[PDB]
Amino acid sequence: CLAEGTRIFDPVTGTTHRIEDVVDGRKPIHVVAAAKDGTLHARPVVSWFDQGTRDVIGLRIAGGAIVWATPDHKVLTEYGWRAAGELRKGDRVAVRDVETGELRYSVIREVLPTRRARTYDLEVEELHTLVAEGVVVHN
Ligand SMILES: [Zn+2]
Repeated sequence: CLAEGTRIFDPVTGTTHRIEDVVDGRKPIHVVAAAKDGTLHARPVVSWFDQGTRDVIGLRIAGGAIVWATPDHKVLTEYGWRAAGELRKGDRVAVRDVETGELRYSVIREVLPTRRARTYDLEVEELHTLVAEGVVVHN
């Protein structure tokens, strides 16, 4: 699950949303989703989940973005899917280049300590993946 404050970019409108607002309003936005071959596509959100308060850890990515997610949340890495809690400084996660919109890899600059936080989940049509804080994560 992703924490309150997580930014979700809609590739159709160009608007960046905070996940808690997408869930609370059940907003029918589109997000960027990664397909099997690693290409990125625009897909609509089809389910919204308010997962309550849970433990979340943080991953600071090259570029400044910090994604907070439960340690079990799966992240797409150079080595495939891996739980966020297993990642360490130096590991590379798949990301969406903000300028080109293409898939690339970014180094995790830092792992932040666990804390309690409101968490959410979004279901993305067909691809079951989504870009959050620029990082390709599991949906
Ligand atoms: Zn799914």
